[PDB]
Amino acid sequence: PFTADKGKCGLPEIFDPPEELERKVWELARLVWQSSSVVFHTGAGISTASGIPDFRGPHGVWTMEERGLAPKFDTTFESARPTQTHMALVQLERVGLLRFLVSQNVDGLHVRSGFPRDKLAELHGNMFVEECAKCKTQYVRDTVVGTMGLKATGRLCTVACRGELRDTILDWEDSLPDRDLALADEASRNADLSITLGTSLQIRPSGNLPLATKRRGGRLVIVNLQPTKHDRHADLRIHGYVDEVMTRLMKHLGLEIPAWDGPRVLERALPPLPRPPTPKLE
Amino acid sequence: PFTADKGKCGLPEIFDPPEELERKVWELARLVWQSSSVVFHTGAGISTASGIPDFRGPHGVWTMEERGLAPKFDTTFESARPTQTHMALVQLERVGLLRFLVSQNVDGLHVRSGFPRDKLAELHGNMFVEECAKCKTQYVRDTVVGTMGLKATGRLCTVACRGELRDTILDWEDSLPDRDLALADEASRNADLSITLGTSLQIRPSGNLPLATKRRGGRLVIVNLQPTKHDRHADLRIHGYVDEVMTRLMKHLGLEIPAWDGPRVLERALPPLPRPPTPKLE
Amino acid sequence: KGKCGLPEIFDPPEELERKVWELARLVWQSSSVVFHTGAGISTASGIPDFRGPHGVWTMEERGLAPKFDTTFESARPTQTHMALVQLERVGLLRFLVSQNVDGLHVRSGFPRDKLAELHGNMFVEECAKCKTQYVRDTVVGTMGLKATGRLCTVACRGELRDTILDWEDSLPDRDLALADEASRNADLSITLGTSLQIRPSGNLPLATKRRGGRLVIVNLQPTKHDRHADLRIHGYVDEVMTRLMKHLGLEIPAWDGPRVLERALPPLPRPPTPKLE
Amino acid sequence: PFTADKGKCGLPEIFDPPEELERKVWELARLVWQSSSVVFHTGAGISTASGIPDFRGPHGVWTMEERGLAPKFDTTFESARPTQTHMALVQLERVGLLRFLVSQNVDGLHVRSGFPRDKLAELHGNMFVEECAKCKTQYVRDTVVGTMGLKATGRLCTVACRGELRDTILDWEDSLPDRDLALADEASRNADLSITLGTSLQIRPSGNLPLATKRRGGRLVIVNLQPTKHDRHADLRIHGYVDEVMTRLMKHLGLEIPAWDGPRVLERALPPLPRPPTPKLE
Amino acid sequence: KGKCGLPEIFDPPEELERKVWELARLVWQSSSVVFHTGAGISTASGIPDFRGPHGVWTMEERGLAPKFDTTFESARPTQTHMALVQLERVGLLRFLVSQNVDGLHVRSGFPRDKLAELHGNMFVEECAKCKTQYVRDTVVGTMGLKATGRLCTVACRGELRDTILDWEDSLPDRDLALADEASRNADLSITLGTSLQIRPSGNLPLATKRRGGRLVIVNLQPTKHDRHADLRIHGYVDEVMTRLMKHLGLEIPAWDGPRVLERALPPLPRPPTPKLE
Amino acid sequence: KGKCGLPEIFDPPEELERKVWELARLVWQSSSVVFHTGAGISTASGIPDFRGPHGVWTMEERGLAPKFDTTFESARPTQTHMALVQLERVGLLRFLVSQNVDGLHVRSGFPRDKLAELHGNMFVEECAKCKTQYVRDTVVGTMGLKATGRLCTVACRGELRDTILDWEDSLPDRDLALADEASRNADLSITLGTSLQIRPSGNLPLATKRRGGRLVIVNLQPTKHDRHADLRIHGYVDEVMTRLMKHLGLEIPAWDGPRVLERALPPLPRPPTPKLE
Ligand SMILES: CCCNC(=O)[C@H](CNC(=O)Cn1cc(C(N)=O)c(=O)[nH]c1=O)NC(=O)CCc1nc(-c2cccnc2)no1
Ligand SMILES: CCCNC(=O)[C@H](CNC(=O)Cn1cc(C(N)=O)c(=O)[nH]c1=O)NC(=O)CCc1nc(-c2cccnc2)no1
Ligand SMILES: CCCNC(=O)[C@H](CNC(=O)Cn1cc(C(N)=O)c(=O)[nH]c1=O)NC(=O)CCc1nc(-c2cccnc2)no1
Ligand SMILES: Nc1ncnc2c1ncn2[C@@H]1O[C@H](COP(=O)(O)OP(=O)(O)OC[C@H]2O[C@H](O)[C@H](O)[C@@H]2O)[C@@H](O)[C@H]1O
Ligand SMILES: Nc1ncnc2c1ncn2[C@@H]1O[C@H](COP(=O)(O)OP(=O)(O)OC[C@H]2O[C@H](O)[C@H](O)[C@@H]2O)[C@@H](O)[C@H]1O
Ligand SMILES: Nc1ncnc2c1ncn2[C@@H]1O[C@H](COP(=O)(O)OP(=O)(O)OC[C@H]2O[C@H](O)[C@H](O)[C@@H]2O)[C@@H](O)[C@H]1O
Ligand SMILES: Nc1ncnc2c1ncn2[C@@H]1O[C@H](COP(=O)(O)OP(=O)(O)OC[C@H]2O[C@H](O)[C@H](O)[C@@H]2O)[C@@H](O)[C@H]1O
Ligand SMILES: Nc1ncnc2c1ncn2[C@@H]1O[C@H](COP(=O)(O)OP(=O)(O)OC[C@H]2O[C@H](O)[C@H](O)[C@@H]2O)[C@@H](O)[C@H]1O
Ligand SMILES: Nc1ncnc2c1ncn2[C@@H]1O[C@H](COP(=O)(O)OP(=O)(O)OC[C@H]2O[C@H](O)[C@H](O)[C@@H]2O)[C@@H](O)[C@H]1O
Ligand SMILES: [Zn+2]
Ligand SMILES: [Zn+2]
Ligand SMILES: [Zn+2]
Ligand SMILES: [Zn+2]
Ligand SMILES: [Zn+2]
Ligand SMILES: [Zn+2]
Repeated sequence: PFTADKGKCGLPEIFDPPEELERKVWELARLVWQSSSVVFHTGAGISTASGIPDFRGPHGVWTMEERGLAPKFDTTFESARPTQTHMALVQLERVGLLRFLVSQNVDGLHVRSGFPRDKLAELHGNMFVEECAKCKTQYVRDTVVGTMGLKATGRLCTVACRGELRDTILDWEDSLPDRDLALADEASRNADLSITLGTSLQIRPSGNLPLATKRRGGRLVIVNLQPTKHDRHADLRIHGYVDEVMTRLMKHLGLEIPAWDGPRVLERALPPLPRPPTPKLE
Repeated sequence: PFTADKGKCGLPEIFDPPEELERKVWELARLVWQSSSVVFHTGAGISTASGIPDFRGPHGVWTMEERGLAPKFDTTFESARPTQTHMALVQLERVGLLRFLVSQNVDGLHVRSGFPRDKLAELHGNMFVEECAKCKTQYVRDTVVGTMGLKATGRLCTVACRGELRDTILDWEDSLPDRDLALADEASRNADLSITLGTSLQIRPSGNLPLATKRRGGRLVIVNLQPTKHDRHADLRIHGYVDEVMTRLMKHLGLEIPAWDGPRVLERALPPLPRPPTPKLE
Repeated sequence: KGKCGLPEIFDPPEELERKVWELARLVWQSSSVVFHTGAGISTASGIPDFRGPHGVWTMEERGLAPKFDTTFESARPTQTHMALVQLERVGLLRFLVSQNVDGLHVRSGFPRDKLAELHGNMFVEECAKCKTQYVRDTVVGTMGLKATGRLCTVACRGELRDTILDWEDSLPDRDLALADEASRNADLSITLGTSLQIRPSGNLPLATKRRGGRLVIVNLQPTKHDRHADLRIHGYVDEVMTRLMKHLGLEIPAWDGPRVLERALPPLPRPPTPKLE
Repeated sequence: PFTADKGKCGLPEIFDPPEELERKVWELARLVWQSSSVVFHTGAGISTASGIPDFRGPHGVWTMEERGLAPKFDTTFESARPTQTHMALVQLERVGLLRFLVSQNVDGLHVRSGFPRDKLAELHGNMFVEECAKCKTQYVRDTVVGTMGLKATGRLCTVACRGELRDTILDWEDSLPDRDLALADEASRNADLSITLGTSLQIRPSGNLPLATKRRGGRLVIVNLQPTKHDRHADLRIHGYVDEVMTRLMKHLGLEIPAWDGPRVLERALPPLPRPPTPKLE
Repeated sequence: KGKCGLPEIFDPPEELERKVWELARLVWQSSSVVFHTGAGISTASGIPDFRGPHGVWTMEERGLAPKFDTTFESARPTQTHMALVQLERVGLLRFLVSQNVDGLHVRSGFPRDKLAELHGNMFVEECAKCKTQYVRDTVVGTMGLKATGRLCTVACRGELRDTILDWEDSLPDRDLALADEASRNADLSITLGTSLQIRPSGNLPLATKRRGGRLVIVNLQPTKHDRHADLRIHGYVDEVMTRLMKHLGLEIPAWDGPRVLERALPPLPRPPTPKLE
Repeated sequence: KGKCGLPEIFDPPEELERKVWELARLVWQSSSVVFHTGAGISTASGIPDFRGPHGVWTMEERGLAPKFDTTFESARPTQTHMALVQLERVGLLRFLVSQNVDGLHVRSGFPRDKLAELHGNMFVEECAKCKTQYVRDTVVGTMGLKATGRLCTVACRGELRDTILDWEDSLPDRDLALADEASRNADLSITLGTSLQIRPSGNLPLATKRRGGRLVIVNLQPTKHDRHADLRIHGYVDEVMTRLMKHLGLEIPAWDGPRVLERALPPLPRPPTPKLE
């Protein structure tokens, strides 16, 4: 609680100059085209552009705490809109270029974007999600569930059970949801391409899953404004804003970024849509 | 034919005053959110708003016959458009809030609305539908099949059979289609919420299926302008026009009522669409 | 209240089909088409008429009451309402003259500047003082040009009154002027679900005739002026408008729920016209 | 190469007069409505309207060669747009009226139209498609693969293999892809309706597959401006432009011809959409 | 009939790409862009040209006949036709001057008030008396300004005639006036699939030059005025218009089938312009 | 630079809800609504403000720097930006007065003829000579009305300059004229995320008051003119605009990416108005 190790907070930002930036995004486009199974890992940096502060950035929650100051929110969790990044991911899954999405984020935005829950692992929980301790049925609310740390929310299970509903936000000492972890791990191991977005990769085991991909010769790309724990393991490191990178990527892949219909929950991935043919690369 | 018992015809209409109306529709919204499996039962009252007279209402077919007068049609069966109600049901199935639809209606409008035939039981038949007596293959026509009472229509089966095509409109003495009945029954038993719309519930076994739900503690709601046979069994009775109720319900559920593309037949339910997250209710 | 509950007439299918082709000809050939509607175009949305078998008056005579299958608020525009919307959008409808108080033309999105609502609108109140109109989301509580108990809010605090004519009232000068002018300059007037029994409304169609203008009547029952029409189509207006739009190569557009459009928008692209003669 | 038999080139075109044309398209509409399984066979004539010359027509590749002249292209293969015909076929598959599509065309347009690859047999190959000689994984490029005759393209396999990529365009002496052929054959045999579009039916076994359908009493329709090898076997021969025929057909079937989103590849058929009810025919 | 069947020229890819970027520059920089089209923009819809390898004239000389892959009625607008539609919609096209009789610009939905059809339109007849135009759904049966056998229907019974110029006929005064005025005031004229060999049509582009206006020619073959152009792009017009719209950040819109739009609608939102120099 | 970093105020939910209903009343009742925006409406797209807790000035005082979560080029319009787009489209917004230099109103598709950008726009340069404006796809490289190093291309070769006011500069005469006129004639001014601390911009809202016009302020922090407002809503502008559009029965439209619309298009159909009193 007080003792919690919060890692390296407030490290200097790095910005690749424009031409290096454009050439790296081109290479990401190349890796994606070539890959059989692509897995995305996201953290708090993909939501900063919607007004939600991250943890370890210059104005992050833990950074600010270290300086005796406060983080700033520019939205509520209910009023937050998914970023261009979140919506690019929706599309990448729909056209079959994204196999699995692993997120450390609690902010509920991938769910709310309409990303399919069976291709998503929410490793640290979701603030809109409460779970029955008896039957394990989950409920995805339109408002944040008012507790954190796996506590009773005060509501009961309505399954055709009356079990005590509890939040899914892990405290420091709590181990990860086993189903989420087992599926993120399997996906990570079997991927031939793992792409990290807006995560410093400092938390175990979450930040370690992209390394699993480096097994059997998989490639690792890291998109992030600050250094990350596994920088030396990356085949490609892109230092820029994740929305600028993802919009350029989509442009290269010949994909529109889909409109957000408002908060909407999709349990199961729909059938894959058509996508553009692949370039001749070599 | 002449002997047929036509039940209680022409009973006085009941109208819940506005504030009671709005509070009951709110509670229906609450029951739907809470339910695992929701089954809808429809009858003739859901089509009166498209110009098709019902049977037992004040200007109903059997009511008018009793007074020596005639029912009035404001449309042909071919020219009838599905109501706001019919289209709300299309949407509820698409987003996964409706498990099954049971209808006593012959008017062909749920089919024509594009409601999926494998989630629909047409207990008393469909006027556009003719069936091979040999192979049992059904054909869904753009025009009413000119006979009633399971008679030869005059056309033959084209299955890659030459069997005699017959109508599917039950006469009084004819027992129900076994497949339709078996599936309506299963759905009704296993539901935890059954909602009746525009049916007096006077015909066996059709009107009795919503009671099956009251087994193992399922809830029964009845929407209807007139009294119904099972009024005392209802957890909730809403006395108002079904379009006013369904539009308000959709508003609360955060669902648009979809546009009608014209007459269109869907054999199999598509994959479920995203829907809004559920409120915290208790 | 006039002749009520007269027998319905139904053209056989082959005739029905011939006559709609003939109406399509007239539309294609005409420069200025005016449409006149009454209560028959709302009966397929659950709103009774006045003088049909089960109409308001026809039922009152027999001691019966008319039946509603909807509230005014929860009524949806018919396929006919929406076809007229499209007809105006692609420049094939010049003006629309309605007897109907039921609010549906307005709520369909039809432009108010190309519509005369000769007998009022249940959803519309007007300021006794500044004459400003308000289109409400529910029926204005009164009938017969009475105080609704609301006051104007323009920049007035005038007394707002319903727009619903009692038997003795003069028609809106503005609406009637515009509807007369349109009727007079049309080379084609088409009536849809009106018995044509009220003055002056029922007679506006005849003004088209005075100029060599054609006149089409579309009605289940006999109307006052059947003798003056070049074509009478006995059938359900929805059936007739649906076939006609098909011939015109026009889709019937989706309703986006209640919506108020004050001014006609620029005209949309339309199908090329057939060779006729 | 030089020896290759190129069949009957440059035969006179036949045009059915308008009223005969309209009556035949009506009968095609009738056969389609009646059929359980409909299989389409296409060749080069369905792409002439996009600026790609056919082989045996009056200005065909082989015809012109015979007269010592050159064919004319009005587009590149990359810049070619699918015809009204190609897009009608997309729609017919989507609404479930087309079971399978067999094509002799190499021009890549059915793929690019977004026609589902698992309902398509490309008997003579696709110019955008290259294939690994090791693992047999196919790649669908945005540009024509620069070789013909099953040669090494120069690129290698990227499967999570490094096998030599080769083109899929058959030379004269090369036998057909076995998977494509086996599936076209199965479909053809089991169909009760086979419709040929823009093919002279002169190549074995491709042009012979529509005859398979005449087994067990299947019907054969041939749409083509010139005579075809199997003219005498046809139940119906329509002599006119394939776009005029298909647009009229769609009009009768009550189907819109869908918009082309640009080049887009769909591996697996989506779930079937609603379609209009069938007329009463007899 | 002039020089026919001249060799085709194909710019290599890298050049091709450079030149389209250069055309995008000119569009972005220009205030008033006029487009001039002839038969080369319809060849990818199966309609032969006149003077290309397999053109009407080129084939007639050699004893061959041209080949159609479509009827006029069943022809669809090209990607080029539809890009011009979009170009006018977002305010990047001022006027369109076409030599083409094939009906496609009109049927694409292009606004008739921003188009001069200098040689006629196969689908259009006109009243000898009142000069009223009719855009039909099929080709008017005649050529050379003849009676079609139909009569006017305005409010006239005038004799309707095709609009298709024979060799000896003066061009529509109205269309030619407007096309000259546009050509003169443009700072950019772009020609698409025209050999520029007919007077006066072929010369209208040169009028842009007289003012400091730029001139771009886009054509597989040499044209009359290659010497006066600032940029010549040798390639297929579809390829060139597709890349160009991509640079402009414009989608090519779907065709809703044959549709007739008389007047340009208000302009749509367009992408912001790049920094150039 | 004025009072910076003042404490935030948060209305409790029930109050919050009451006050938005009250703002919906005012919109429905008003004939002419002007909206005034500053840096608070862009903070939810990752662009810092000036005087909030972590604002440009508030941070500079404390030795801190403001933080960007986006580039100007990669910033997307907020739900607020897009709601204003819709509000203007259905005729419920008369004019928009912004202090914001960030380009978002323009890039949202908002019509330039109904917007005063009082302090400039990072994407806009202007010709010193002919005064022609250019809306670029990237930020113009300079600030303070300097040469950008590009020259005009109208039909001019004038020196193009940024439009970004330094502290000492007079506001665009044109934009300020129009914004004053609008403010004066509005019966409702609504401020969104502006502390109202700069002259003359901050004071334009008060001009509405002088006529019996209402004034609403929507801001997390105290503003200069809280004492003159009829309603103060302390909350996040996105939350407030979303609830309000829901009450108005308006959808918030999708962004089609950066797009420049010079002139307001004809008004769209809107929901009928509730009965109020
Ligand atoms: C991305 C950082 C921004 N902050 C957040 O996203 C919130 C905390 N937010 C607030 O306290 C502020 N707050 C503000 C609101 C408003 N904006 O007005 C509102 O409505 N609700 C609210 O809670 N999330 C969390 O506190 C949980 C983070 C979490 N960590 C772990 C974990 C597991 C294993 C090891 N180490 C940590 N599992 O869950
Ligand atoms: C909802 C009531 C309105 N009437 C209807 O829907 C029609 C009967 N309609 C007409 O006779 C008038 N008619 C009018 C047309 C036009 N409107 O011009 C037209 O085209 N065809 C036509 O038939 N349906 C029926 O007659 C069948 C009702 C039925 N009952 C049973 C059943 C089973 C077990 C026990 N008890 C009864 N199974 O089927
Ligand atoms: C439909 C006829 C038009 N021509 C085509 O489609 C091209 C050949 N085209 C060109 O040589 C010209 N060319 C032009 C381009 C441009 N238009 O600028 C371009 O980009 N590429 C290009 O190759 N296709 C073929 O050459 C292969 C035909 C094929 N036949 C067989 C086969 C199998 C069994 C028995 N008998 C034959 N398997 O594949
Ligand atoms: N717009 C942006 N573009 C690119 N990178 C960005 C952007 N915004 C921020 N970043 C980078 O995004 C990175 C975010 O890193 P951290 O703040 O550690 O977030 P986590 O998800 O990895 O924290 C993991 C867990 O630790 C906590 O205890 C919670 O339990 C979390 O669930 C920074 O390096 C920024 O530079
Ligand atoms: N707009 C409306 N809103 C609400 N309720 C309505 C509305 N319109 C009518 N109702 C009510 O809707 C109810 C309709 O009840 P019945 O007329 O018995 O129809 P069924 O489907 O139950 O008849 C069953 C079978 O019996 C026949 O023999 C046939 O075989 C039928 O298939 C009334 O109580 C109305 O008050
Ligand atoms: N679906 C239908 N299709 C065709 N005709 C129809 C349909 N439904 C009804 N009809 C015919 O539609 C006709 C409707 O005739 P009337 O009832 O006199 O309505 P009005 O608008 O002309 O009455 C005028 C005023 O009278 C009052 O005082 C009020 O002030 C009214 O404003 C009938 O003949 C039906 O046969
Ligand atoms: N618009 C049109 N409408 C109708 N028919 C048309 C049209 N255009 C052309 N046709 C007819 O379309 C027909 C096309 O016949 P062929 O040219 O033999 O093409 P294939 O696909 O059968 O050649 C098979 C293989 O042979 C080669 O060696 C390759 O390997 C091919 O893959 C003609 O009869 C035209 O009259
Ligand atoms: N896809 C293509 N891409 C580019 N250029 C093309 C394409 N297809 C053809 N071309 C070129 O397009 C050019 C077309 O040149 P011409 O055939 O003279 O057509 P006109 O419209 O200029 O003839 C004017 C009048 O002449 C008659 O008397 C009629 O009255 C006509 O109205 C060729 O040079 C091709 O190289
Ligand atoms: N999401 C939000 N919701 C509501 N209020 C917000 C939000 N975010 C910030 N605020 C409030 O938004 C307010 C923003 O106030 P200021 O920072 O002065 O911006 P200006 O546009 O008024 O500054 C004017 C000029 O000053 C400079 O010199 C430049 O020239 C500017 O153009 C704060 O009070 C926050 O409480
Ligand atoms: Zn439980
Ligand atoms: Zn059978
Ligand atoms: Zn007043
Ligand atoms: Zn391989
Ligand atoms: Zn004339
Ligand atoms: Zn200048």
